[PDB]
Amino acid sequence: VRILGYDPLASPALLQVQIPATPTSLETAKRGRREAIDIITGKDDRVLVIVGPCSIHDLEAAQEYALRLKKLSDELKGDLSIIMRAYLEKPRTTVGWKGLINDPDVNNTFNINKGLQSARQLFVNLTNIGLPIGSEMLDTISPQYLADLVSFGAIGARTTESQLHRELASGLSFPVGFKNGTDGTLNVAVDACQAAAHSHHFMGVTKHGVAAITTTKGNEHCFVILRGGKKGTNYDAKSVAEAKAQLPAGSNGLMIDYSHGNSNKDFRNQPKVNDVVCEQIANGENAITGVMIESNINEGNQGIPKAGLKYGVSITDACIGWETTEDVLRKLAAAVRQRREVNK
Amino acid sequence: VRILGYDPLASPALLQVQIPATPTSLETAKRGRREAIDIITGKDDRVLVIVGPCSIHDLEAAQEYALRLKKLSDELKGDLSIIMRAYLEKPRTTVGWKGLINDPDVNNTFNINKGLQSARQLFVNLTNIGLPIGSEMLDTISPQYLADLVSFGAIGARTTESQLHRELASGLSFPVGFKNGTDGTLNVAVDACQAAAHSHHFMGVTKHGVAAITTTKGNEHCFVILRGGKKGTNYDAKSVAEAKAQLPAGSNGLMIDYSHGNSNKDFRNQPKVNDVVCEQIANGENAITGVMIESNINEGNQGILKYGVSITDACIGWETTEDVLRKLAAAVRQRREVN
Ligand SMILES: O=P(O)(O)OC[C@@H](O)CO
Ligand SMILES: O=P(O)(O)OC[C@@H](O)CO
Ligand SMILES: [Co+2]
Ligand SMILES: [Co+2]
Repeated sequence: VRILGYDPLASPALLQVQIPATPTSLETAKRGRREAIDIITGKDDRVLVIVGPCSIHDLEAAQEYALRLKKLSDELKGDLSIIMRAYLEKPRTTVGWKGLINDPDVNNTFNINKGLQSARQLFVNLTNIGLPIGSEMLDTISPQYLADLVSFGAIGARTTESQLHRELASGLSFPVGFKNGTDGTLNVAVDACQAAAHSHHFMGVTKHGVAAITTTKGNEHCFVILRGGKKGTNYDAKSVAEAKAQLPAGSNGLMIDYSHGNSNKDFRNQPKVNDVVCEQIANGENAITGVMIESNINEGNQGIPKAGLKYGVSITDACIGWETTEDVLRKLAAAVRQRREVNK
Repeated sequence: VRILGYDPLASPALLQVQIPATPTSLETAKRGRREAIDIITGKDDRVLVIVGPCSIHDLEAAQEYALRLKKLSDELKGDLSIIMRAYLEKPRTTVGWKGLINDPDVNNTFNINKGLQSARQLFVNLTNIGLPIGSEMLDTISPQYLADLVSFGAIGARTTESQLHRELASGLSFPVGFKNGTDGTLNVAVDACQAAAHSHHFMGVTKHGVAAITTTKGNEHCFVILRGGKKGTNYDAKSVAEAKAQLPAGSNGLMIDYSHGNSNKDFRNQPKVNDVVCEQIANGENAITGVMIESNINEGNQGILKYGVSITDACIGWETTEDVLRKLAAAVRQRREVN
């Protein structure tokens, strides 16, 4: 009585034939995974940076952003391994635009087949210039359409406790970051990393678009992302110490989100978080192996009236602009270099 | 590289033909929905009770429990509308047995086809004696297999914030209770009820076992369940007053879980919670429309087997359950007098 209807959906395999990855896309996605693994598992003393828009709504603006980020990445590659945020799926507090896949026209038409086409085309476009990408793995079905192109997955604060998302992460072929809970505590993310490291058996959709029983291997490349919350921000040295004390043997390095709960309702705080994180890194904190930054061409955000949208400005959370981003990243690279001196 | 394999899965439509609902089963499911709706929406002054095991691992023990509960339901039907907890899916803190569907043999062999068969057979067995059932809607695919038999769905504390579960709830044909978060606060459950009331568009598995785009209508029959948590228990008058203050216009009545966070790691506290809830109801609290109780044939729990004892959270036993529900029925009668 509460299903209005079902509409046909192209299978993952069909979409993959229709929008093939280039060899460059595939190598880029592989390289991103390898570099991320090496950092979170302590093989490499560079910092892993997941940086880019809160959400993608415009392929052309995403491409411009990507070209700037790739240029900066080439310059800072001795110190930072950069993966672009290319987030397709947005968890809402209640309701709102859910992202490019769910409603690519941003006008409540919900053309999900077009959204999947736009998402896969975007992912090919970005990786094809040699820039690895990451996204929040919110939907448990959409990864089948896109995972060959992805180097990093986030499980959001609102889904870190969800057994379905822990199951999902246990079968993804790339590193996964679990955000702490929206209440600001990290136990649920530590628990999620534990759970996702195990094999799981569950029903899921295959590349052929049919439901089957999935058996996963477990994902040893899960790590905690500190993103603040109701209890307060958690990017500081005492919070980091508290996090380290909770991590089991075998744990990977920590990532600090400069945005969301750690920015206290304000994009202008992201450079302030960067300063505190840089201080810790430069003074020899080796457990901070990653950061996350919400960054766009231009700063701030805007409401949704698509033809009436301002260019290069977020339609979800407010972001720092490009110029601020470059400053933040250069400062972070300097801190990485200083950490090496302390470690020598 | 992290998918070891895929194994074939019977479709929902196939399972529904293989294990058909009886006419009694379908009428029972429909009745349970109607009665739950009337209570949570304030049409009926009875209290809705979701009562039964933490989890089902044993179909025979579940049937014996059900026959007892059905007899008690008949006794107390002027005051209580009873739906049995027939929970098939268990959200774990980290890892552990996930329930009857995931691993019916309880031996890490994960025969999900057998689990779905056992689950649907169980659900037909229970509803066929005239006892409506409810379950936690953890898996987003399994409801296709079972929803025709279900009168109530819970979204657990660990998934109330999940947009996938809000989407699911928005398309379920029965009332849905969203537990408060594990931190003990209600905001996320209020938000979830708002979200689930809207129409959603999302990818989902159909009765034919294939993925398609689903459009839902929205579910106006979602309500909050108070189940305690880190910030403390939330079954007392202050907690209920605070809850009522955050409920928007158009909200449904509250349900109080006696167990989980509200029992403070101890099944023996469920009757104590009952006393505090009864006091409120009896003195005129009309916003409490539901309770949830973890109950089995025998009390306690056991590690992973003794008949009628839970292999997950500890439950009150049958005799205690009779006492608790008779006292609750008395409180409902007393509230009628106040009103
Ligand atoms: O739904 P909102 O507006 O609270 O936004 C949630 C975002 O921060 C994450 O998608
Ligand atoms: O995983 P556990 O042992 O903490 O048990 C969780 C239960 O209370 C809910 O399934
Ligand atoms: Co954001
Ligand atoms: Co329980």
